[PDB]
Amino acid sequence: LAPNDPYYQQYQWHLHNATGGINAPSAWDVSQGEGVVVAVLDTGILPQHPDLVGNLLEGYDFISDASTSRRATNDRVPGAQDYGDWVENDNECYTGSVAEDSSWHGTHVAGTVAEQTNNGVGMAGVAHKAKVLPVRVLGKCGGYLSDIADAITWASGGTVAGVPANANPAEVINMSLGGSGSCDGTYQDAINGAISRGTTVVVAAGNETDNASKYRPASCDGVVTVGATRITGGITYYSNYGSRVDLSGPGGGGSVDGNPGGYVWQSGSDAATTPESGSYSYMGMGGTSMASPHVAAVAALVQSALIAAGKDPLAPAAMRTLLKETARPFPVSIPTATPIGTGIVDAKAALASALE
Ligand SMILES: [Ca+2]
Repeated sequence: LAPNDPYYQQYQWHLHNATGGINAPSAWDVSQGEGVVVAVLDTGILPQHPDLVGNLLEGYDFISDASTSRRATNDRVPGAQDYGDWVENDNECYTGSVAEDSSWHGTHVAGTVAEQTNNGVGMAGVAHKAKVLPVRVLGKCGGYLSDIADAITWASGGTVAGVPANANPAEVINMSLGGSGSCDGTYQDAINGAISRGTTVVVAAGNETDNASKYRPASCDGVVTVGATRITGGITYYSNYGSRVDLSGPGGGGSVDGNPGGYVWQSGSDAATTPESGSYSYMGMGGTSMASPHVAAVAALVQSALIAAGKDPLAPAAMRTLLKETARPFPVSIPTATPIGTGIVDAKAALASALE
């Protein structure tokens, strides 16, 4: 499939480039992810973005700190509206942090997952007939572990005290987020719970050019940990690495690869603070955050394909095995000391193998 989205051809190398893309055109001949729900645990969403409308569920906001959520209270609430995660001043977050504009990360990630495709608008998305369940866990200066852990439980269809039952438990959770520290019990238990419900958990390796083993949830057991490659198909300058990294997706190499080839391009906003300060747009961003959802979306294409052919969905371990075994080996050598998994997720190869 060569969709008619106006910016797809020039911008979305991560979907269709022969060395650095994930082989989406071919995959899309088989599956677009219809009937599957992917929970995006992130900054929230811009639910009326015209290139996302129709592929979103209401979702929920798990941030239990008014100052982080930018909401009026510490309650968790239905919906996942991103209030904006800007930080106005250096050091507000921790010793040495730099002021930044709102990321709209969750809207960008949600785009990679299921941006409306072949709709004559904007960009394309990978599992563009799936639905995104946005689960807002990140706000100003990031998020709280306890919020993220409950979000995992709920997204996967487990019970959380004080939140209504999730009517739409997700086949796949994407966590484009990370922080220092080997995985704990709190994190590990939530993740184990999701796995036990049949949910594949896909996470970003992190962007510290360091060993993923030192970060969470990258270093958690049972997850698909995703490194980042460039348009060249080689490791990005920032990607984390090490034996925990299962495979890579296109994360974008940044400025060395220029514009557009250095960045992953999806739905977002140019708003510097509140949604209202800007307008709907398409943003180029680079990170293991951008790599993860390519992999998460491929998982969704696979589940969808199976369910369509009467087949059973893969269990989490089988999904990870399939994703790793079918990854395209890197077209540029990866240094021995910085392994980033078996290859670059290959949407078509994953599908072919699952449907054998
Ligand atoms: Ca579109």
